[PDB]
Amino acid sequence: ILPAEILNGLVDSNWKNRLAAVEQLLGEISGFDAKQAGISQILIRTISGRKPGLKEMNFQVLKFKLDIIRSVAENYPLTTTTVDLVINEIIEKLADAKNGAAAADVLSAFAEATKLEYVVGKVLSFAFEQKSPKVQSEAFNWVNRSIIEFGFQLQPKTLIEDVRKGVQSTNPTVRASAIQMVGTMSMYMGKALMMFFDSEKPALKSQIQVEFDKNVGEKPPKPVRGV
Repeated sequence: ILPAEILNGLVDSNWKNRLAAVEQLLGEISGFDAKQAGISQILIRTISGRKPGLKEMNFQVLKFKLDIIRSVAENYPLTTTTVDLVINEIIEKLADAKNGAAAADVLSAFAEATKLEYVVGKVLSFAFEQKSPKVQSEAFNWVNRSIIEFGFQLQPKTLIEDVRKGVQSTNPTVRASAIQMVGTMSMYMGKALMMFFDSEKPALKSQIQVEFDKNVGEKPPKPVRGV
């Protein structure tokens, strides 16, 4: 369904043709057959399944590759299977200075095209298996914002268990991002949420309580996504 002239451009040694081929693909990503079976998978496979795929060396080609994956999610029926295939690489890019925001918008499109629950689970699960603190905190930052955007469409029990791990990080940036997420959760879950943290070390508990105080009386924004 792609002509070899785009397919070839995509694997060109010259990043300038890859840029063209990618952007080319991106410009027309709009109007493939939304009823073709597995069209979403075919299109996302074309960017991820080749080489170097999402191991792009050129930051700008990568940027537009992320943009393709996002657009496919927005425009076509997406399976959790297609998400599984690429999401871990996307999550890793959360810590990329230049491409982090574009990786996050892929995650958001994945969540809207499937379910927030499914993607948050995959995101936090991988963030913890993985071992860079920046990916961890950036993952909490994304889940935080997604709760604001989608509403609390999550299971509180496991979510509290996840943010508990982050709140007990030796890394202060991860801690702060997890604690901030507690703040956001309190807008949906109420004062009772604080009881799940009532037995943390004084220092930590004090920090959580501060953020909890700033948020628990606040009325949450109407969801802007997933509606």
